[PDB]
Parts: sequence; structure tokens; C-alpha cells
Amino acid sequence: AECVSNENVEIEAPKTNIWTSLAKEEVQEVLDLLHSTYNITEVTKADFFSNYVLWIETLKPNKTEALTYLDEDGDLPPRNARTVVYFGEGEEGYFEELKVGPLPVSDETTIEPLSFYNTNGKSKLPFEVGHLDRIKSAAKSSFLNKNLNTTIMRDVLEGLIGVPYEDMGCHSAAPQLHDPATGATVDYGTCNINTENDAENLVPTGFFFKFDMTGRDVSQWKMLEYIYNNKVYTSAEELYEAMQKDDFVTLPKIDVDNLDWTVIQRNDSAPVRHLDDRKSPRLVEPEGRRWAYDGDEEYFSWMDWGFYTSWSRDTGISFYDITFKGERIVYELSLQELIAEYGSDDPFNQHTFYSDISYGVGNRFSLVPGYDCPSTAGYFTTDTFEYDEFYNRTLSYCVFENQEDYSLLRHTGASYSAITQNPTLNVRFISTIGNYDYNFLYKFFLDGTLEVSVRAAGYIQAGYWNPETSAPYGLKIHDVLSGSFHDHVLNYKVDLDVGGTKNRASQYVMKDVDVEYPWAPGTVYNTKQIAREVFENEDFNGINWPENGQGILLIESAEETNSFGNPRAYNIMPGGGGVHRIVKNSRSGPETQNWARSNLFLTKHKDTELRSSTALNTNALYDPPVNFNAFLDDESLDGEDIVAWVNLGLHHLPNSNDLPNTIFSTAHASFMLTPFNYFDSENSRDTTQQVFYTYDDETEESNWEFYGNDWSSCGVEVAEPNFEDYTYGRGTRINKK
Amino acid sequence: AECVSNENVEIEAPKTNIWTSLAKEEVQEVLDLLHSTYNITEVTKADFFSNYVLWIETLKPNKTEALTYLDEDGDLPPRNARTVVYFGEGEEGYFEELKVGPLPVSDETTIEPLSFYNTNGKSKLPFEVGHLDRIKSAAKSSFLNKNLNTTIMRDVLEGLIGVPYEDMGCHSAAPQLHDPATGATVDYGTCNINTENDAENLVPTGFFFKFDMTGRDVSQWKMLEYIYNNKVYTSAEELYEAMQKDDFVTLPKIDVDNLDWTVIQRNDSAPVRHLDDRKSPRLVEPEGRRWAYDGDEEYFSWMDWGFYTSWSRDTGISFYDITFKGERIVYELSLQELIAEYGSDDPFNQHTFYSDISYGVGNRFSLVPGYDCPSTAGYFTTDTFEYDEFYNRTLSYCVFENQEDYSLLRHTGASYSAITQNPTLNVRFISTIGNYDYNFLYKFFLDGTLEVSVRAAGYIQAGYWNPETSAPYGLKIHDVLSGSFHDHVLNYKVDLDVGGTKNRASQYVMKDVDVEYPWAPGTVYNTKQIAREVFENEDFNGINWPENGQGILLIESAEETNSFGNPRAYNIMPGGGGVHRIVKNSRSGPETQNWARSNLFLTKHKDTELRSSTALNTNALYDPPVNFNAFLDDESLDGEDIVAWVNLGLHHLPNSNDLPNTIFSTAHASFMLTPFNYFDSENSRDTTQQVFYTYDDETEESNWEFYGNDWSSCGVEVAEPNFEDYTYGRGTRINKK
Ligand SMILES: *[C@@H]1O[C@H](CO)[C@@H](O[C@@H]2O[C@H](CO)[C@@H](O[C@@H]3O[C@H](CO)[C@@H](O)[C@H](O)[C@@H]3O)[C@H](O)[C@H]2NC(C)=O)[C@H](O)[C@H]1NC(C)=O
Ligand SMILES: *[C@@H]1O[C@H](CO)[C@@H](O[C@@H]2O[C@H](CO)[C@@H](O[C@@H]3O[C@H](CO)[C@@H](O)[C@H](O)[C@@H]3O)[C@H](O)[C@H]2NC(C)=O)[C@H](O)[C@H]1NC(C)=O
Ligand SMILES: *[C@@H]1O[C@H](CO)[C@@H](O)[C@H](O)[C@H]1NC(C)=O
Ligand SMILES: *[C@@H]1O[C@H](CO)[C@@H](O)[C@H](O)[C@H]1NC(C)=O
Ligand SMILES: *[C@@H]1O[C@H](CO)[C@@H](O)[C@H](O)[C@H]1NC(C)=O
Ligand SMILES: *[C@@H]1O[C@H](CO)[C@@H](O)[C@H](O)[C@H]1NC(C)=O
Ligand SMILES: *[C@@H]1O[C@H](CO)[C@@H](O)[C@H](O)[C@H]1NC(C)=O
Ligand SMILES: *[C@@H]1O[C@H](CO)[C@@H](O)[C@H](O)[C@H]1NC(C)=O
Ligand SMILES: *[C@@H]1O[C@H](CO)[C@@H](O)[C@H](O)[C@H]1NC(C)=O
Ligand SMILES: *[C@@H]1O[C@H](CO)[C@@H](O)[C@H](O)[C@H]1NC(C)=O
Ligand SMILES: [Ca+2]
Ligand SMILES: [Ca+2]
Ligand SMILES: [Ca+2]
Ligand SMILES: [Ca+2]
Ligand SMILES: [Cl-]
Ligand SMILES: [Cl-]
Ligand SMILES: [Cl-]
Ligand SMILES: [Cl-]
Ligand SMILES: [Cl-]
Ligand SMILES: [Cl-]
Ligand SMILES: [Cl-]
Ligand SMILES: [Cl-]
Ligand SMILES: [Cl-]
Ligand SMILES: [Cl-]
Ligand SMILES: [Cu+2]
Ligand SMILES: [Cu+2]
Ligand SMILES: [Mg+2]
Ligand SMILES: [Mg+2]
Ligand SMILES: [Mg+2]
Ligand SMILES: [Mg+2]
Ligand SMILES: [Mg+2]
Ligand SMILES: [Mg+2]
Ligand SMILES: [Mg+2]
Ligand SMILES: [Mg+2]
Ligand SMILES: [Mg+2]
Ligand SMILES: [Mg+2]
Repeated sequence: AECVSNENVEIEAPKTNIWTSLAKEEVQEVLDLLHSTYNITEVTKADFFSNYVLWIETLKPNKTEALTYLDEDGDLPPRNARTVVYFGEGEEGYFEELKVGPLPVSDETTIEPLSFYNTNGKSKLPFEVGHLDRIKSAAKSSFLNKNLNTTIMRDVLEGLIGVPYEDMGCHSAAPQLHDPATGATVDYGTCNINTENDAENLVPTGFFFKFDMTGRDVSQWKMLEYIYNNKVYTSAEELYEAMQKDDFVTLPKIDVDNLDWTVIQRNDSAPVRHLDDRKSPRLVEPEGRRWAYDGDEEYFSWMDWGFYTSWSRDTGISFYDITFKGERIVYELSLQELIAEYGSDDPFNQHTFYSDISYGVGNRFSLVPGYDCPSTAGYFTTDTFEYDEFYNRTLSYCVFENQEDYSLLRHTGASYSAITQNPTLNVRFISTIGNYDYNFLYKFFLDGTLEVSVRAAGYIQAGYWNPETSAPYGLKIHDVLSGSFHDHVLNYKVDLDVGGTKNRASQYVMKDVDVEYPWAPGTVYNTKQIAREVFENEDFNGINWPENGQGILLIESAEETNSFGNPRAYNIMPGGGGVHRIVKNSRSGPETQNWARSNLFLTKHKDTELRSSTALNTNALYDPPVNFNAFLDDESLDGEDIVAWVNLGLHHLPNSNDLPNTIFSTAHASFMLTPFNYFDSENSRDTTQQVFYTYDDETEESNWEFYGNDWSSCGVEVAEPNFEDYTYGRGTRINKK
Repeated sequence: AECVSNENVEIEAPKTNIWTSLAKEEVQEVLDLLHSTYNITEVTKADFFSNYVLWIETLKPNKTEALTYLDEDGDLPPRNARTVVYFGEGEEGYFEELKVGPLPVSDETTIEPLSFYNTNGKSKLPFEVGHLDRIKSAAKSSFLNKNLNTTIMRDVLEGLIGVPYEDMGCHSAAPQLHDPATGATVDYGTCNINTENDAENLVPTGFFFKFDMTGRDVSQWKMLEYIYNNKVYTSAEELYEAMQKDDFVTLPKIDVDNLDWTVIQRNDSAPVRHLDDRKSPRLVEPEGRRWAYDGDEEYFSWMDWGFYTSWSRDTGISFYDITFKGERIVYELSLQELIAEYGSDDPFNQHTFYSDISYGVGNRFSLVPGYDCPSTAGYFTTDTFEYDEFYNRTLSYCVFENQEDYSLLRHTGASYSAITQNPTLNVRFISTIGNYDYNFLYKFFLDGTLEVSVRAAGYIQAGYWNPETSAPYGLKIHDVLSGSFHDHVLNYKVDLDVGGTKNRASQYVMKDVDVEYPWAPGTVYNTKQIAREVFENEDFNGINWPENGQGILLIESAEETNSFGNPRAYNIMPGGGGVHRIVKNSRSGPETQNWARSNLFLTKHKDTELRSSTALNTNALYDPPVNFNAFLDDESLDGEDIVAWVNLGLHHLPNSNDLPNTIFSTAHASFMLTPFNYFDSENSRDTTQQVFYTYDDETEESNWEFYGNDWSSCGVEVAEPNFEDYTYGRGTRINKK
């Protein structure tokens, strides 16, 4: 017979999602007010001397006002926007962050400089250290074409590289290099062979350059150097003349006629593996979906968990008010930043230290149904605003229930077997940022554990292989290609509030010790002990996971205990990828990413310490809007609202197993938040997704208790995914405007 | 319409499984020959002065003869049995290992002392350090009853504990403590309250004792001490008299009337979570099974992988001749040992250092269909022989194809999206050894990566909570219960043969370094580099995973390279649980478990270094059959057949989340073996389980390429698991005898 079908369930959220992105109408009201207050130019007509709007987004509520609303019948917090506007109308240009609110627009609405979350106390970001925005990108591109497409440079480039200028693409290293001592801003760059399949990163040419881009007048910008085979030339003419001499060394050129090694998808001439003409397995829901949601509030419930989601252009998804069995465990869980920091012999890769939130993690592409998420997933639409357009992104994140490949627990003994299944709620989004594809997963378990993970895939940023200098910095993975060495590091703000806001952070340290026991006087034993140590103060050094795993890190309630006197706690448990930066002192990130140097940091919660990086950090090398180290000022954590800033990372040394692409299976990092004396007992025991088998010794009869789950054979339709809902591109745009 | 069904596929193995367990007929021939050669007593009639047979199993072939057979058209290696026989007919008793072969029995068959794989050079294990076999267990049990069930001790026990002798169970700590300097063998013990649900480990009484069990004449065995509240009494009478004094302290007694906190299975009075009245998700195979097997040879194929399995009483499953795309990567992969080493204030837990292979990992229970493995799993029968009976164990291990919850790789760019699914082959067995349930998984990926993992669940071995002394060694997790601190450590023999047997082991060390580049003279940069270092010699210290993950460990072919000159290699990549023992010098395991002190060891392959522990190790504290450290003798590894002995572990400090049972989700350890320059490229690209989506900019049309996989909706039957095949117990026995 047919399996019993049930419909998807919707619920009403306990409260309003006060963290949600601005509605289209709210964005429009703000943009309209900006246009009536200032002389705003459309981005498509703008230059460095115009004013124009970049960003308009929710300025999220402060925590005390949010908690009063959620927990104590408080007023809705004010609805405010953060906007970022470039002002070029003055003697000097700058970006300024402005607060617009409250909303909706009324006679109470104002526009004010906004800086409370910037540790440097400034609303204004100087032009020299400005955002690499559409206007600056276009200016740089035009400048490079002006220099590289001369009669002489066309000849130089074709001579060295083997293809004409039209067949390559030249571009600039990030971040830019502004020197506050001299005022100069310089930048390096390289060229890569053009491909039809987005594989430019696998065909770097080894031709480099350096330019001065100081000031808002591009007529004063100048090429400083051309660099090739580790030699520096101070003009096109010098390099051209050097190339005419008999002693000139041209390094091996890329074979542009044979690029099949860069292609990801199956060669349909390839043999099929045995049985690969059968479809692989599918997850199904025989009795329908087991999580519920409020569509308007983006509030989700599953097996006694509840939470709200929010979306930003900078970072993608965040979670607020994460509750389990009716108690908040985490106020805010939010990815903060992702860096990719390269080491190299060459002046492009050695100057690459990406801030992915500067580019945007939340302004990318839809998920591919059936492949990126299981076919049983539900999909959600989010939005952003950039440069005069509201972007609606369908299939932006997905929610699905997995059946994990192992049971949650079991035991066999005393003539019974008791086994509990392990269904999990899963929230995923994937951000493809140029060459990289980052896969973010949040996995919730029946006992109250949550696992946060990331996997990376996509094309690597390789480098040109110069046998004389490249070997310390990468493996030779193709004829003229190095797998350039880099660190990925990701910061998560984990605002645990265990048994209320007032908490303590502690560690149980494990050690071997020699002891004598009262029951064997005089006999020394080498044994092992625990010792609880309280993290009394913010530690500038952060916390690194202990050698040989010899410690357990807790966030404890300051006052609440379980029935046996233990502080209610959650354990922050590292999984794979518990690594931080190798490099200590980067010229490409002196002060911009100071959270990335230890595994984790504990701080006192502050509304002014909203975020560990900003989209405005990356080029502001010495005076970024947020210098994370400002948070670390030795404050007591001993009965305080604590935030853990937890890092995941990978030291990536690409090899053959990264061509044509890196794989997600071995590029993985995760951590868990797991109850530790948070209850009196383990709290999955109430699930019905378990079996109790008993055997009677006398009667020789077995009994199976399935707790209302009928495992009898039944028929289902294995449904086609919603492929028709997937359209390529970075969201549907509506110009405002 | 209905999904297209296909039948399970069977294949013929390339060769015979020369590692397989003895057939019933082979065991019978050996037992018959032992009975005709020696005076053998049935185990049920045996004592310490009898001779009797314990074990009869395959003595696996040596490696060179195996490889000649597999690869070079060699003869089948000789078919031999290892037997272990207790001989008590002499002046002193001992166990002896004997080789019986070749088989089948003929005039060529002999019986010889067997010791080549014992580093101590002995076939004979003295009685004092003997196996804790059925005969010795029975003698100890009888001795304890003789002492503890006297009129005086019945009164002492009821007075201190609160229930009569009939309502408790008293038992001995493992290992025993034999002192070679004096010849004495002693042992500690405790008592636990009897339960109906195998939860005795949650109700330890805090009553301890110590006895001398030296020699084969039990009439000379003597109780030495009773220990209670950290006080030592040298007789029952002394303790009884102390208990009559007004100043005697009786510690708080267990509440035996309220033990519901020990119960695993659902309380059907408990509320149901929202939507838990719907069945959780199921994995299905819409087009049938995609792995094949040879049922007689226990040879398995999946997506270009091949391997044979073997089963032993000591360790469970092993893998031989693991091939990927027609090349052997691993000759032998075999779990070797699992230890559980406790630290405590009390003389039971402090003297607990289990060797789980002494008890047997491969002589346990069947898997529960649908719960222990997915419903799409296939199940396999294995066998053992112990104490006159051949045991056939159905549902002993399972094989299934998972769909992992994340794709293997993807990329979006240049108007396409390319995503590859991540189906994996999975081989599981579960060994429930008393209180512990160990879940072993071997997971194979499309690119040639394999992941080895373990998860633990079941009841903890807790201890009595004495407020005066217990706190350094555990948390108070119930009214009179400590979560005793312990290490789990597991050893795997990983005989990688990368591009042949002759290999090198290397590490790429990662470090930050200050450098000056030729293209910026005089400017110092702090960057990062790699350096390849060869492990030239066996290192007595072993290898511990590097701080901050700053290294990659390889097994390289000595001679074979890929097309870019890199040695073909596999990377041994740690996942979670990359920990080793905390304790350094245990009185309960001085020389018996010397592999457990570092994360991994590399040695030169030897047939005499078959195994890192034995079932005969645990009580032989100073002179075990195998002392692992004997393998570490500074031999060159620089172009040699290398074996990696890889450890997984957990430092377990039980908390509330371990009552009533530990959970598998957070008690996890794993490592991966992943290709590293082993090919020229990443080798999943030929799978059909991928999609290539393209978008045409001009025509505004999308195209989907599914490589022959039809995702159209189709009907399937979701089948009932084979629950009828699950019978409780540790295998069906046939007495031989
Ligand atoms: C959320 O909490 C933040 C941080 O406590 C609040 O920040 C405060 O915002 C006000 C403006 O609304 C700032 O006042 C301004 O200060 C400048 C500089 O002295 C002064 O010139 C202006 O006239 C104005 O008074 C205030 O400095 C700032 N506090 C901090 C510590 O930076 C914010 O108001 C809170 N948000 C909401 C919605 O309540
Ligand atoms: C597999 O390899 C092992 C290790 O190389 C071989 O072990 C050898 O086994 C023979 C017995 O079959 C041992 O010979 C005996 O030595 C004793 C002691 O000196 C002697 O008294 C006996 O008369 C006999 O010669 C030999 O010592 C042992 N080698 C080592 C290094 O321990 C084993 O034979 C191989 N198995 C197969 C099936 O070929
Ligand atoms: C607005 O700025 C533009 C130049 O960006 C200028 O031409 C125009 O006069 C300004 N508008 C007003 C009303 O002054
Ligand atoms: C580069 O110069 C060539 C001729 O010298 C011209 O045809 C082409 O349009 C130029 N490219 C760009 C992008 O300006
Ligand atoms: C496809 O396979 C053919 C034949 O093996 C090979 O020559 C070619 O390089 C492959 N093409 C691509 C695009 O991968
Ligand atoms: C965003 O997309 C959703 C789903 O298609 C739709 O309901 C909503 O109206 C869209 N918003 C706008 C203003 O386009
Ligand atoms: C075998 O041993 C038993 C004692 O275990 C003894 O009674 C018997 O005489 C022995 N058999 C022979 C044939 O000597
Ligand atoms: C213990 O002694 C009691 C009486 O003193 C007796 O009834 C019981 O059978 C004894 N138990 C055992 C296991 O010998
Ligand atoms: C079952 O639930 C009842 C009511 O909550 C409780 O009193 C009892 O202790 C539970 N029993 C078991 C066996 O867990
Ligand atoms: C072991 O069990 C399998 C499967 O039930 C069966 O085919 C085989 O005959 C059994 N072996 C013996 C000798 O009982
Ligand atoms: Ca907090
Ligand atoms: Ca602080
Ligand atoms: Ca080897
Ligand atoms: Ca050696
Ligand atoms: Cl300012
Ligand atoms: Cl090339
Ligand atoms: Cl949906
Ligand atoms: Cl302590
Ligand atoms: Cl700066
Ligand atoms: Cl011997
Ligand atoms: Cl109790
Ligand atoms: Cl089966
Ligand atoms: Cl090197
Ligand atoms: Cl010994
Ligand atoms: Cu990478
Ligand atoms: Cu444990
Ligand atoms: Mg909205
Ligand atoms: Mg009011
Ligand atoms: Mg208002
Ligand atoms: Mg509503
Ligand atoms: Mg506060
Ligand atoms: Mg067999
Ligand atoms: Mg012959
Ligand atoms: Mg023969
Ligand atoms: Mg056959
Ligand atoms: Mg050899």
C-alpha cells in the first residue's frame, strides 16, 4: 500500500524576526531619503568625485533591547538601516557609514554618522583605503588597459606569454598596499590566459607588474615595475630592449592548445565504472517533512529546537535566538569573515590576502536542487541591496532532515537491544566567490548538540612554476603550474548564553600525575587527573586547542546548576580544521584580520563589538574600521556575558587531487557545541525514532517495540527535484534609483 | 511509473581469499588431530590440571608468498591453523600456541610450537600470566563467593551497601597483577548492585577487596584486604568489629528503589516532540544496488575499488588487497587492539586497563537491521571457534552505499554549474563488549580516498563518588556516582604499499619564515614555506600530529612518480580523535600496550611483526608475547616496505550527556587515506553521478546534462528491513568435541 503522506507544516514564530533584512519598501524609503538629502549620482554615471550609495541594510538591534523584547514583553527595538555612501563632492573623497531611522520614514527619522561598532571610532573611510567598489575596479581596469595595450606592451606580452593581449586577462592583487607614512597606494598584478570554463586561475602566466594608484586623479597613476623571471624592469621600453638581447631567458610558455586538464565535468567518451549506469541512492521522507517554519518570519522548529535566520550581503546566513527544549542556548551564531592568505615566490600570490566579506559572501548564486542539497530540502529566498539594485535570491539557503549513517546511540545486553536513530536538521548555503566554492552547514542533533562546518571546493589560485624559486611555496602540479600554498581561516561569533547571559568560561585540564593512595601506602602510581580552571579575564593570546587533546573547554552558567551541583554548561569541541594562520606579520594584513592568529578568543559581550571584521577592513591595513585586538582589554569574564569567537581553517597545499578542482570531502573543518551537565541526563531519550528489542529466555520469543513507527513495506513516489526553479546568476535585480 | 529495478550483482573474485577464516570442516580436522595427539579434556570438565583447547583459527599467509600468489601466478600459500591449547598435565601449567598444517590433514601435516610473531620468542605463556579463560574465571568467581558469602561478610556487605549479597554482584579488576620479582599474583575487585537492564556499571558500591590468587591450587588463594572509605582491613573480622564502633563512617548508599535514570529506551509516558509521529527519513536505492561481491570469497567491488574481508575472534574484520583502479594501495588494513585505561581514586577503576582483544572483538552480536545499518545494507556471516564450539554469526558485518549530505565537489562560473554527487561504500560492524558498544566504519570515496572511523556508545564504567577523594578523577554525575575518567585508544595496522611495496615516508613541514625577494630588494616579508623531510629511520618516539596542523604526512612510492615528477603518494590525514594515552607508566600495563603512547608509528614490514598486541598480552605485564617497542630498532625506512600503525582515541570524562548511555555523535575518531600526487589529476571525474548545467547568454536557455541518470518522478517500494534475521546472542554454536 502507499506510505502515509503528510503535508508540510507551517507555524507561527513566538516573536517577530527583529534581525531580518530590509524589505524592498524599506530599502526604497531609505534610498529616496538619501536622494532628497544629498546630491546622489546613479552608480552607472558616477566617478571618484561623485556621491553615490553602495549599501543599505538592517542595523540589527542591540542585545539588551532584543532580549527585553524576546523574554520580558518589551517594545520592538527600533527599525534602523545602516547605509554606506561614497562622498566625492568634497576636497577629499571618503566612504561614510550612516544610520537612517527609525523606519518607516516619518518626521522622527534622521540620518546620522554611524560608527559605534568600529573600534577606530570613525564613520568615514578615506579614499586611499577605500572599498574596492565598482567605480574603483573600473578605474583600475581602464588604467591597466591604457598601459598594457600599447604597441610595445602588446609585443612584450605576446613574446613572453605566447598569445596576444586579446587572449589574456590582466588584473590586480588584493588587497591594495597603502602606506600611511608616505601616503602612497600601490598594487601588484598579473596576467592569466583566457579560458571558456572559468579556469583562468590554472593558467597564470608569470608576468607581473606594480603600479602607483595614489589619489582620485587617474591621470597621475603610473606603472612602476614589470616583473618577469624574478627581474625588475622600470619601464616597458627597458623590458622590450632586454628581450632583444641574445642572453634573454624566456620561461616555458603555457600550452594553450591542450587545456582539457582544466575541465571539471565528465568526458562522455570516458568508460563508465561498473554499475554506475544505476542511479545512486536517494534520501526520502516516507511520511513527509518533520521540521516546521514560519515563512514570513524565517523561524524554524525541529524536534524541540527553534531559531530565526537572517541574511546579509557581507556574510550570508546568521542565526538568532537558538533554543532547545524552550531555553535559549545561543543568542547569535554568525560567520564573521573568511580569509585566504597566500605564500609565494611571486609578487601576485605573495600579495594575496583576501577578505571574502569585502567581496560579499551573501551576494552569490542559487543552490542546485538535488545536488547541492537533497531532494527533500526546502528552499528559502533572501535579499540584498547594492549599487542602486535590490537583489532577490531564490534558492538561497536550504533546510533538510538527514538520516545520519550511524545511530545516535545503542546498547545490547541483558536480553535486549536498544538503538536510537540519528535524524538531524541541516541548514546549508553555498557561496561561490570567484574561483572558490564554500559550503556551509549547520547540523542539529536530537540531544541538543549543534555542529558548525565548512567545506571548500572549486578552482585553486595556482601560480606560475619557476623552478629556481617556486619550490618552497608549492608543488609542481602541471607543466608550468605551482599549487600555491595558502591558509583558509573562518571566524564565527558564537554568543552562547548558557542558562542565561551571565556565564563563566572554564577548562578541565587533563594531565598525568604521580600519586600515592591511602589504600596502598608507599606505592607510587602514575595516573591521570582533571583540574577545573576558570578563564578569569580576556586573554590577548587567545586559546589554542590543547596538546594531545588534553582539555575540555566549557561555557558555564554562572549560577544555574544541574541536580548534582554541576554548573550547566556547553562544551565547545573542536573537530577537524582546528587551525589558525601560519604567518604572523603580513604586509598585506597588518591589523585587518587579528582574530585569525589563535584557535579561539573569549570576550565580554558588547554591542560596540558587533563584528570581528567588516567589508571595509581589507585595504585599511593599519587603521581598519575594526581591529579585533581592541576587544581584548583584560576584562573580567568571571560571571559575565561571554562571546566565543571560534576559528576554523585549512592549510591548503594543493596537489594532483586538486586538479581540475579541489574536493569537499578532504577540505573540511567543523566544531560542535554539546551539552555538558546542561541537563541531569542525555536528552534524546524521548524521541520515537528508536527500537527496543527484547528476547525472552524461557518462551524463546522476540518482541520489537517501534514506538509508533510502522516499518512495513509501503510505496512512495521518488520526486523530481525543483530544477526549474534554478536560474544561473547572482540574483534577480530591480533598479530602485 | 515505477523506478527501473535491477538485481543485486555477484562477481567472481580475481583470486582466492587466502586470509579467510577456517571452514567448519578445517576446524574439525584440527580439533580431531589435537584430540588424537594429546589427552584433551572437554572445557566443561576441565580444570587447571587438565589440557584443553581454547582457539583454532587461520594462521594467515606471509606477505611475500601472498603477493607472489596475487601478482605473479604463484602457488596458493600453505593453509595452516594457529591453535592455542592449555597444558596442565605437567608440573607447571601454561598455554601454548601451536601451528597445525598444512591443511587439509594429510601425512604431511604436523603440529609444532608457534612463536614467530611473538617478540618474546616464546610459544608458551605461563599460568601466572595466563589468559583469563572460562576455567580461570570460574575459579575466581568460586573463590570470591567462598569469601564474600560467609555469615560475617553477608552482614558486612548488607550493612555497608544496603542490600543483601543476593542483590549484588562482586567481580575482579582487569588485568590481574603478577609480580615477576616475587612470583605473586594478586587482583582487586568490587561489588555492584544487580539490575534488570545491564546497568550494573552505573551502581558501583564503593566496596573493594584484594586477593592473592597465586598458583594452580585454589585452596591456597587468600583474601588480603577489604577496602572501604579509603581504609584498609586485613580480615572480615576486623572490618566487622570496626563497623560496631560509634565512630564508624558509612558512606551514602545507592537508592536502589529509584533506578529509572539507568534506563535507555523511551518512557512511553513521555510527550512526543512535534512531528515525531512521522517516520524519519530513509535511504533508498531507486535503481538497485551499485556494489557487487563474491559470496564464497568475501571479495567486494564498488566504483573501481576492490578488496577482500577476513574475520577473527580477536579483532573482528580486516581488509586485504585493497585496490583502486586496478592498483593495490593497501596490502592489509586491520584493527589491532583497543584499550580502555581508567584513572581513579579507587582500587577497582585505578586498576582497570582493558585489552579488548583479550575478551574478543569478533565474538559478539549481530547487527540490528534498519537501525545499526541502513535498510539498503547487505549482511554477511562470519565465524569463530572457542572452547569446543564453532560459532556462526549471521548479520556480522554490513555493506551499504550512502549518499553523503554534501556533494563531492562543485563549481559555478562562466555560465555553468558542475556538481558531483558523493556516494560512498560503507563497511560496518559493531562490537558490544560488556558495557561498551564500538561502532566501526570503513568509508570509500569515488576519488580513491578511504576513511577509517570509530564511535563509542553504551554504559560507562562509572565509579563510586567519595567526596573526599573522587574529584580529581571524575565528575559527580549522580547522587553517589562519579564519571570515572578514562582513555580509549585503538591501533590500526595500515600497510600502505603505494606504487608497490618499496616506499618512503615523508612530511611536508609548514612554517613561517622571514624572506627577502629579488623583486623587492631590502624588504623583509614574513611568509610561509613548505619543506619536505624524509623519515629515514624508525623513530622510537613515534610521530605525533604537528602543532597547529603544520605538516602533511605521506607514504610515497620510492621510485614511481606522476607526470610532473612528484612521487606517487597517499596522505595519512588525521580527523578527530587524534590522541594517545595520557598516562605514561601504568602498573596495569607496563609493557603490554606500548603502541598507545604516540599518534602513529612507522616500521619496516616484517612477517614476524604481524600484530601490535595479542589476546595473550593483557596479564603478562612485563614479558608479553608482543612488546610493540621491539619493532622499533632504528631500521632504515628509506626505500623499504613500510607499515603505519595509526592510533585513534578519546579522553572520556563522562558527564550528564553520558547518562543513561554515551552517544555515538560526540564520541568519534577518524583518519583518512587520501591520494596525494598519486595520479596526475583528481580521479572522480569519470563518475556519471554528476550534473553539468549550462546557461546560454544569447538564447536565454538552460541545458541540463545528467549523464544517463533520469531524475523524473518514479515509484518505489520502501522495503521492510530483514528484522526476522536478527536473533539475540553471540552466535549459533555447534559443539565439535
Ligand atoms: C546600540 O548600542 C550602541 C553602543 O552602545 C549605541 O551607540 C551609541 O549611539 C549613539 C548615537 O545614536 C552615539 O551617540 C553619539 O555620539 C557622538 C560622539 O560623541 C556624538 O557626537 C553624537 O551627538 C551622539 O551623541 C554613541 O556615541 C554610541 N555609543 C557608543 C559607545 O559608541 C547605539 O545607540 C545603540 N543602538 C540603539 C538602537 O539603541
Ligand atoms: C612466515 O614467516 C615466518 C617469519 O619469518 C616464518 O617463521 C619461521 O618458522 C619456522 C617454523 O616453521 C621457524 O623455524 C623453527 O625455529 C626453531 C627455533 O630455532 C627451531 O627449533 C625449529 O626446528 C624450526 O627450525 C623459524 O624460526 C621462524 N622464523 C622466525 C624468524 O621466527 C614462517 O615459517 C613463515 N610461514 C610460512 C607459512 O612460510
Ligand atoms: C549634483 O552634482 C552634479 C555633479 O555630480 C552637479 O552637476 C549638479 O549641479 C549637482 N546638483 C545640484 C542641485 O547642485
Ligand atoms: C588594444 O589595442 C588594439 C590595437 O592595438 C585594439 O584593437 C583593441 O581594441 C585594444 N583593446 C582594448 C580593450 O582597448
Ligand atoms: C576527453 O577524452 C579524450 C579521449 O580520452 C581526450 O583526448 C580529451 O583530452 C578529453 N577531453 C576533455 C575535454 O576532457
Ligand atoms: C522575492 O522572491 C519571492 C519568491 O519568488 C517572491 O515571493 C517575492 O515577491 C520576491 N520579492 C520581490 C519584491 O521581487
Ligand atoms: C587423560 O587425562 C585424564 C585426567 O585429565 C586421566 O584420567 C586419563 O588417564 C588420561 N588418559 C590416558 C589415556 O592416560
Ligand atoms: C550464600 O549463602 C546463603 C546462606 O548463607 C545461601 O543460601 C546461598 O545459596 C549462598 N550463595 C551462593 C551463590 O553460594
Ligand atoms: C517514566 O515516566 C514517569 C513519569 O514521568 C517517571 O516517573 C518514571 O521515572 C519513568 N520511568 C522510567 C522507567 O524511565
Ligand atoms: C553459517 O550461516 C550461513 C548463513 O545462514 C549458512 O549458509 C552456513 O551453512 C552456516 N554454517 C554452518 C556450518 O552452520
Ligand atoms: Ca553570551
Ligand atoms: Ca573586552
Ligand atoms: Ca607497506
Ligand atoms: Ca624494525
Ligand atoms: Cl569619521
Ligand atoms: Cl602547460
Ligand atoms: Cl522549497
Ligand atoms: Cl578541579
Ligand atoms: Cl591604514
Ligand atoms: Cl616457549
Ligand atoms: Cl543513588
Ligand atoms: Cl543481506
Ligand atoms: Cl622541500
Ligand atoms: Cl610478566
Ligand atoms: Cu584552498
Ligand atoms: Cu568511554
Ligand atoms: Mg524580508
Ligand atoms: Mg508604549
Ligand atoms: Mg517610530
Ligand atoms: Mg505572521
Ligand atoms: Mg552587557
Ligand atoms: Mg568460511
Ligand atoms: Mg607445483
Ligand atoms: Mg599440502
Ligand atoms: Mg568461486
Ligand atoms: Mg620485507
